[PDB]
Amino acid sequence: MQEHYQPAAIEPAAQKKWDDARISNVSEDASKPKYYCLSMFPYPSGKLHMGHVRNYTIGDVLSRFKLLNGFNVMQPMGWDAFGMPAENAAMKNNVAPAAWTYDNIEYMKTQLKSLGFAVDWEREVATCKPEYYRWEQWLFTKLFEKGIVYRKNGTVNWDPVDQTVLANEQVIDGRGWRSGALIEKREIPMYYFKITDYAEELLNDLDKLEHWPEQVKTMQRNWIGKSRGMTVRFAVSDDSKQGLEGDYAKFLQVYTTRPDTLMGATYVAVAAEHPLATAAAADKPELQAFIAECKAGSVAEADMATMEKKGVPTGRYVVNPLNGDKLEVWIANYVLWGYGDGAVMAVPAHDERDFEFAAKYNLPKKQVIAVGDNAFDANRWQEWYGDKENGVLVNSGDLDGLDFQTAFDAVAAKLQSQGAGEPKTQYRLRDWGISRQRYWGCPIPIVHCEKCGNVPVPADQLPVVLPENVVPDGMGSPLAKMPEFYETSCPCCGGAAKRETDTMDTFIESSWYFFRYMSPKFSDGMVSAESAKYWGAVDQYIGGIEHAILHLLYARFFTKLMRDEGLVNVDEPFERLLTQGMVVCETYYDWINPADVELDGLPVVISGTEKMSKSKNNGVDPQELINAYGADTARLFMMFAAPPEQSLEWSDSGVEGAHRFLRRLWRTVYEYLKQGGAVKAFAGNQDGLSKELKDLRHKLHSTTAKVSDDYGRRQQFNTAIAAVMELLNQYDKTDTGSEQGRAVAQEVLEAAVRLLWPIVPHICETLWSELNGAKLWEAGWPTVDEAALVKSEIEVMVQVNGKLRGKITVAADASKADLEAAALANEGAVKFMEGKPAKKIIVVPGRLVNIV
Ligand SMILES: CC(C)C[C@H](N)C(=O)NS(=O)(=O)OC[C@H]1O[C@@H](n2cnc3c(N)ncnc32)[C@H](O)[C@@H]1O
Ligand SMILES: [Mg+2]
Ligand SMILES: [Zn+2]
Repeated sequence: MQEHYQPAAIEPAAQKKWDDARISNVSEDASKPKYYCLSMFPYPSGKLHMGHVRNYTIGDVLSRFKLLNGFNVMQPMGWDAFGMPAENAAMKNNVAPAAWTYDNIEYMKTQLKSLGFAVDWEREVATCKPEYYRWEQWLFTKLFEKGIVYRKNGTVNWDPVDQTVLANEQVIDGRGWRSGALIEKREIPMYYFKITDYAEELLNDLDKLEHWPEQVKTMQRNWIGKSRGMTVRFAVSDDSKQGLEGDYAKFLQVYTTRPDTLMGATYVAVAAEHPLATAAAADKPELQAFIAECKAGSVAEADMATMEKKGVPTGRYVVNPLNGDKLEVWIANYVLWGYGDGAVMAVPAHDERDFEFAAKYNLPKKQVIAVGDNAFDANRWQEWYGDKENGVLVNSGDLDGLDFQTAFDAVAAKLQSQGAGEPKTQYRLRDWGISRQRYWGCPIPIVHCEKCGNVPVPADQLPVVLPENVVPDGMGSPLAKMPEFYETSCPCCGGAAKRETDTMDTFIESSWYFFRYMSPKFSDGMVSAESAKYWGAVDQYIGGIEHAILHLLYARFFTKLMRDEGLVNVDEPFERLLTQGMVVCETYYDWINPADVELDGLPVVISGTEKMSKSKNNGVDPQELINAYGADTARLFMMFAAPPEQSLEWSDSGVEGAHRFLRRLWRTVYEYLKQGGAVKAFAGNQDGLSKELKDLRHKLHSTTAKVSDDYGRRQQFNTAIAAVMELLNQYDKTDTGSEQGRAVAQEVLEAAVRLLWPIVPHICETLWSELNGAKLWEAGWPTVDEAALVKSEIEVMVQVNGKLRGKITVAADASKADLEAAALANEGAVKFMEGKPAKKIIVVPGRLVNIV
């Protein structure tokens, strides 16, 4: 054994040993319990950095722990390869997105190999390959014929100068980002998933997820946004019917989640496009100007809560079906058209938005809810004005005195009796828009035929292959300029037709890739039946909180869709979820990378500390750290600097500390083997061992219990490492030179290197092979010796009134109440008490009990 730790030598040799043994290339082995551990797969956008590395190190730690405990572990890796990264590089470096992507994949794959993650590379997928995306095309066509995928007109941002569709994130202040031209709202046919048909299932199945962070479940619930409410119709007053045609001539319909306050309604508000607004804006140019200002604002919810809420009265009136009140209709800019009825009632006394609107225009406030004895000034708003759980109805006639749910059901009964309303469930969830007017994405498997319509491509003809020899330039979708792509024949009638040239939202690839890893070469379906049955669901998913809503909701949706298609038999894709904290790093600037600065030879300006990312160019390349210190130093530093969920500050001094600890561990094993070579590790009955060696074994086995619980239950790796460090401090303070000393030392060292192998497997593999000839992964996770934890019993003096009357043998863990009990039953005490009770019993732990 070499004296000094050389990671540049031992880390390649350890990786070759694992690769050659194929320990991470797994099959559907029924004779082994499965464990599927998944980290969110990266975009192949150029280089991984230490942030990605923390995520994948967490996943590898968990995989290697399960591997040591006998599991058949699948830890797969792949490339989320479609999307806007490569298209933007295509406009920059004037290169094809495919070539840019495959080159980043090659570079990034070697980044991962050199960190030594226990990954089944035979299961690698790249989502931009036909062998992959043909199956999301297949599922698309199967859902399209069921109506689960459908075609309908939707709104898009059309940039008239750049001649392309823009994402909302690229429309700044009404105009295009890279052009400043005023953006047009256009209606174009697009494709949607009818995810609203699964809202209740997607909401209710969250309850099954007993091992998810409650915050992630809460965010999904809020996104789905189910509400139980009440449709309510207000009769159009007789003087207010001009210009109105149809049912709009008879009533104004709204949805409320507070029908228990319908008696508190003092006006009603309609959207600018509501037929009452347009009818009242007939002879009214100011209503016309308000309606126009509305249509030119941003309906995005981000602007909505941060916008000043305005309105104009319409001179039209409707009637409250409960108390007969005539209420004016207002046009208001916060009421959205297309979101249900496009009209709301307003109860200013019990809804904050309505209170501010009514305080602006001096509209009435009518109290219908009292929360206890609380004071109500119609002038100030109070948090309890909206209290739904502790209020009771006032000024409501028949309904005086009921709580929220009772009044809700009573209003339901009264309104249905009058045909004026009915219960109704709504969701804020909208359908999922698939269409993207972009080149670098999965083609939509639809052919447009003038006689047949929108025809799905037959399964035999899938995939619809995306041509890779394309260099986009942002001048609109290149697929729409390639007749050799879009010109085709109709699959139904054989006539001339045209392919759809839009491509799919790239969230579609990440919505089922975790099933594809189960059989990434299956040619007859998305996932084979045999492998889906074996691997079941993902046991452990690790990714950042930025994907806690859309990505996770989409994946759960696809799982149900695939289950409904008969392809898998789980309801939920991910059993456990770990949301790792962000690695953050100081930035510098024209943004300069930390590895190229020092504190041209000229200085830079040192700016703030933020999430590591290419946006501010503050990603530390792991290859730089590995060349300097080794993969194990990088892994150890990540796992030790912070609990995995807390943010982690990049730190030069943290890297050095990790490296010193690995030199320490190397030194410990070398100095041990220097003093006499490997022996059989201590095992069995420890009677006869010296106190110091018993104490070292107690430390050892309690360290084994605490590490197993930190990896397995707590998933807190920093404290597991800190625990192994304490064992070595105890070790260092123990004279292990005797024959029994060497055997305990061997036991300690054999346990430490296995306990740390999930964190730093290169050094631990190497040290283990110097200690013990067996394969580390067949020796398995260290076991806890319960006897090693039993401390020694102590003898206690039993005094009756201060005079010694006996002795008791008591356990080292014994409480004051056990001592009191054992003392009271001692034959010598019981005799010298003469049936008299105790006035007091003084317990001195470890020394004496004195009965008064
Ligand atoms: C399933 C699919 C939608 C995933 C999608 N392809 C994707 O997001 N790819 S990715 O390359 O941006 O990120 C991959 C993982 O790496 C984490 N990560 C990134 N930066 C940091 C950081 N500074 N600190 C810590 N972790 C970080 C990040 O959260 C994610 O889990
Ligand atoms: Mg359960
Ligand atoms: Zn046809």
